[PDB]
Amino acid sequence: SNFGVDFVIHYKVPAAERDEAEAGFVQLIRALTTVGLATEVRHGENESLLVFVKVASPDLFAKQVYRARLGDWLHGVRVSAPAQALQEPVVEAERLRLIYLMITKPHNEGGAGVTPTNAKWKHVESIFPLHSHSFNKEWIKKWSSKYTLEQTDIDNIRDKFGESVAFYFAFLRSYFRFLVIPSAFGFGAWLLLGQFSYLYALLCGLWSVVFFEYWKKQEVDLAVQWGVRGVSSIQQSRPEFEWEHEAEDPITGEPVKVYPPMKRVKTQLLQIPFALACVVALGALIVTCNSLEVFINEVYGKQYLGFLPTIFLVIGTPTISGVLMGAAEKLNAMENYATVDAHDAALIQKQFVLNFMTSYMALFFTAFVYIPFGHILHPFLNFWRAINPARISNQMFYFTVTPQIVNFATEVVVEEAEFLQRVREECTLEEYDVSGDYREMVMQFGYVAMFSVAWPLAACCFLVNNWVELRSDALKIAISSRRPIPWRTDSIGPWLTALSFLSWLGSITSSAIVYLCSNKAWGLLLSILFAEHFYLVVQLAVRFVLSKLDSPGLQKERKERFQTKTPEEMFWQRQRGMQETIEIGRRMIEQQ
Amino acid sequence: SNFGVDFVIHYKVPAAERDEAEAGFVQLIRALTTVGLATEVRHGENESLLVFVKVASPDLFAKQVYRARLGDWLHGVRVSAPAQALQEPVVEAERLRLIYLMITKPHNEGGAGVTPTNAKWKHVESIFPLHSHSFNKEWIKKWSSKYTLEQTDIDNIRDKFGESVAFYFAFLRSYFRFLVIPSAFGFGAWLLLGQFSYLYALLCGLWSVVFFEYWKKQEVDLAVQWGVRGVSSIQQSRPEFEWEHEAEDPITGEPVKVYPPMKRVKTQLLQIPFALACVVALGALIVTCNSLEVFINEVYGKQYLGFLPTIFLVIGTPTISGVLMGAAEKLNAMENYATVDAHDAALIQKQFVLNFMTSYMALFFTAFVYIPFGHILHPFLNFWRAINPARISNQMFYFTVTPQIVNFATEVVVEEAEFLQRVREECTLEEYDVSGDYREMVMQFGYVAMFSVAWPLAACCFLVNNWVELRSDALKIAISSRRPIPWRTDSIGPWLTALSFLSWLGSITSSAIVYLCSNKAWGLLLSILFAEHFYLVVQLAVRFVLSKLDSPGLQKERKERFQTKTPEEMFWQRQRGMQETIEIGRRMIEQQ
Ligand SMILES: [Ca+2]
Ligand SMILES: [Ca+2]
Ligand SMILES: [Ca+2]
Ligand SMILES: [Ca+2]
Repeated sequence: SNFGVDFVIHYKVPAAERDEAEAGFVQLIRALTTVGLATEVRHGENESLLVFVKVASPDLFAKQVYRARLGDWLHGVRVSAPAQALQEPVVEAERLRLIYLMITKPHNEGGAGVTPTNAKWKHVESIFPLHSHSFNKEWIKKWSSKYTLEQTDIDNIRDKFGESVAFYFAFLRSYFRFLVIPSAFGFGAWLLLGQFSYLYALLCGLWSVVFFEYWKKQEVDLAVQWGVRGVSSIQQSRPEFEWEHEAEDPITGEPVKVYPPMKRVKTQLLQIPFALACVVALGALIVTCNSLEVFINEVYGKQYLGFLPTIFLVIGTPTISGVLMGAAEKLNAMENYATVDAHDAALIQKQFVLNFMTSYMALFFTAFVYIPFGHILHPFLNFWRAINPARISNQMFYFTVTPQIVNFATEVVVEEAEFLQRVREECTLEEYDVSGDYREMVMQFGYVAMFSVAWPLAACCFLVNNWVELRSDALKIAISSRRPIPWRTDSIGPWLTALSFLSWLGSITSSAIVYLCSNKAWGLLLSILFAEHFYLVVQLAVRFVLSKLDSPGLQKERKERFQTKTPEEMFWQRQRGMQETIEIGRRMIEQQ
Repeated sequence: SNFGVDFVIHYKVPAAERDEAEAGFVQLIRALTTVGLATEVRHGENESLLVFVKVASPDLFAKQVYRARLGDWLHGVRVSAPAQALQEPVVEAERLRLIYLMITKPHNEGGAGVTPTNAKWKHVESIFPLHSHSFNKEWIKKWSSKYTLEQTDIDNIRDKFGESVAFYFAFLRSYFRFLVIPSAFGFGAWLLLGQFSYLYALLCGLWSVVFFEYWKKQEVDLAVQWGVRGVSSIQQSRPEFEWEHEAEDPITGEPVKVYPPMKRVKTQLLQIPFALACVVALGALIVTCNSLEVFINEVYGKQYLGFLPTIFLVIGTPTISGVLMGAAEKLNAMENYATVDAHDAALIQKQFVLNFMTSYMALFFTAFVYIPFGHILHPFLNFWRAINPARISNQMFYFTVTPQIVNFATEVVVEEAEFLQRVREECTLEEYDVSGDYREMVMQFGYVAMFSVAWPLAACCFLVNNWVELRSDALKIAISSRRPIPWRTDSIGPWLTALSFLSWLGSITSSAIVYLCSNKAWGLLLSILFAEHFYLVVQLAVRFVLSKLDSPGLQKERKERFQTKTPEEMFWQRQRGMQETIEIGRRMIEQQ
């Protein structure tokens, strides 16, 4: 039970530079009082001083809310611009978002910049909302005692934690529900269809298309249901953006904050050497592991040891990749991005490329380098001094079951005093990052899309993992993280593109595997061509079918629209009246 | 010099059924007088009676215009809803469009239904606007004395003949200008690069992508420049639509006009037997022609006779296809379409399929059936009783130069008395159909995209033909057709899709030809794969590049937007003021 505290600011103050901090402390408090926020300073753990921030008067917040609504209508995410009409009430998500905007936005936008990165607030560590322990307990208990989740649970998640967390949980729920179809015909193929079935690959591609398009429709439906349809158009300035000078684009009077694009491109070009070095190092590691496993297969008991290195490889996956992820972040911090959307998209692209490598390159080597060309691992036995087509199937099994275990291990198993202690322990937790969960789900989807044909049972394992994850991530948000700042998005974002890629490549990969493990380059090229064009045709057909489904968003929009809803002139003086024209026409008929 | 006549209605009246017509004649005149239109009945040629219609009072037309503007703003094609602000004036195109709406729209929409097809007006033949002979003379003289046309000419065409004709002429101008690049490197390949150059095919695919994407951007720019951005969303009811009953969709109170979709699908399924019969008959005709030409090559003088049948084939193209076109129209009249957009799209799709067959199947047979499999025309010499890889090149030459000649032959070389005579001769002319010109240009673009690699000089011939056509179609509209009703479109329509198809297929066709005429299925499949994926990658790259060009529409839109622009409460009673919080914070700093 919180004490009405809306936000908490850390404001670490070390004794080495206390003086510069001390005056800065007052520079904080006044900077809040001018915005109409009541402040509450209290003791902090490890030479810190947490300050609690709440709304001073409800009238100021109502007006702020009204102002926000007006802007949202201006940018087009609202239907009609509405101050005593609150009886659309203010949910906790949007109230917290507006409080964060008041605390964060500069004086130009009616706020007061307390950004903990760019400005003089170098002693402010984190500004975070507090957790509702009763709500978290009820949420966990309700989700852990139900086999399925209706839209009511996702709506509650939206109301409490914002639209980003709600969109992630909706995507996870839809993906888990759609994983039932694939799981069914994967078990069917495993039971009856022998090994490396081509029709299973076709069904997997069809399911990938169907799920991707249906989710693209469902996210639009959800965005319309909430009030966040079109937020992607609203560009948000990044506080960390460093400028060179301020210009004035001759379209508006706004003094834009310019940065030479060529300077940014000169840094973005540093991604190519980084990606090449990462791919070379990981390729060397995977080649070494494959050579060692081939040597341990050739030279002798059980068959579990044959892929023992591969297991270890994935055990090293969350470390190695993690390190790489950090580098990616630094790279994304080196190229300046003036928009939150652009920065997020670039970071997501870099992380997706790195995780794609670290998660799929071993399978790619096993399927398209070792099996077709089984004469390059000669050097393999030569160095280790002291062709099985089921290799890809066993590698897929070990890349399905064991990474699930390692991710579960990483994520799950690893009169005022009580409230103050709770806040103090909350500040040490890490801020929730939904991009990591999105990346994990996208990686699993890619596994299903382009490698489940080797082991069709992978879909069932991923379905069980997704059911467990729908509650594991809820528990992680509830007790293992600070409450995320409630943001607003109309979609899962650039991850959508990733999904499409992982679908398309799947159509080329799966069928190729089917040709390369069931037994001439002509046949392989023909199979790849047929699979890719079948994928494209199915994509067109599914898009056409879903374009004629009459989604609630469209009828809601058209309902709103409906509710809103001399000789040159003597030519006409000859017969000016009414009856004379008819009479003359009748005479003209009689004559001819 | 017209006499201020806005529209002319034919109203044919035969002596066999004059009585039923005679009363119906009055049923016309009153039906116009209620809308506020001055009428003028005069003699007609061949037992007809033309009636001229003009605006009765300028106030009624101004109000009608105002009403139209309000609707356009409601559907979202206008920036802001504006009656004395006419000083955006009324151009001739929109004035004529509103007069046609008054004459055509039923009483529900403020008009009076004088549709010459569905209602009792079975004697009304055509309602057409009159031609401005002075404007036509000036237009032809200006266009025939200039090497290039600026946007001023296209704007004048928009102002006079509406947005459909203007969009066609803009597309033709852009296509002719973009045909310069291809023409240049086609002459380069023809001069130096031997025969069947692969890099020429890659350049042709790149140009197809570039032109298609740049035109997709340019049409959006033109739609924003005019007031027709988003008209595609405005669905227009088709007067010819036959109903079964009227329902009420539970989203609006409008009594929708229902028609069972399954009944329409049962008729749309008749397209498959029709298409199969057409393709079989045309395939038999082309196989017979190819066999006869092969026999006349084998048995003996000149080399012009070898492709003499092929020439004749294209001479039979505008007849045979024409007949098929008529059937297509009847088919499109058999499946009921409740929207003008849907009816137009279906008719365009049927016509495109038929013309695709009749224009490309001979080349497809010569390139992918005769050359690869040169042992199926055995029966060829056997029946005619009484492998050259340059066959495709010569066939492409004869399908370039000669169809241009046949289309030119088909299109070009084949105090009140004077005004009345001019109108009488105008009623006998055929209404201008821009879909035919769009189809011809799309067919030529397909020729360039997927068959110009056989004869690279085809681009220069098509460029000369396009320059001549920019004036030939203008002359056809000026003197060989009635003035089209000024419609409103935001794009060239479904033809866009056709272009994309004719681009994609080109990437598969061109390169295939390069492999099949320069010399193993593996090589052919590899070349097709590389060409198609190069096309897709180039498409993505060009889309990304053009998404960051800052088109005038976007800045105009964002400029318009900018211009529009107890213990639970004692926690805060401990330090309520301003100075006390700072003092206590300083003390807390001093203590720790
Ligand atoms: Ca997990
Ligand atoms: Ca997770
Ligand atoms: Ca012509
Ligand atoms: Ca023409």
